[PDB]
Amino acid sequence: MAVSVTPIRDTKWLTLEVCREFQRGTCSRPDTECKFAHPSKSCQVENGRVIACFDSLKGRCSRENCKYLHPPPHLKTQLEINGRNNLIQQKN
Ligand SMILES: [Zn+2]
Ligand SMILES: [Zn+2]
Repeated sequence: MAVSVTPIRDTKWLTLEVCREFQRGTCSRPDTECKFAHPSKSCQVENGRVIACFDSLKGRCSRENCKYLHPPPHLKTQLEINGRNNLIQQKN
């Protein structure tokens, strides 16, 4: 479906890294101010990274156990600019 029914074939700009100090509960900033992402409980992680909620960014999310990182003000600036670096080109 990646090239015929669903164009959301990847998350290259949304797959934000996790905070290293938060992995041992020794970080010094909240999720709203840190340099990396801070998963809650239901948030799914892969290879030391977490996917930001595309549904929350596009205006579709309504979950209570969302597996994706709702983007904080300190990282929305990074996600905007990461998205702008790829949204400028498409073929399918
Ligand atoms: Zn942190
Ligand atoms: Zn969400």
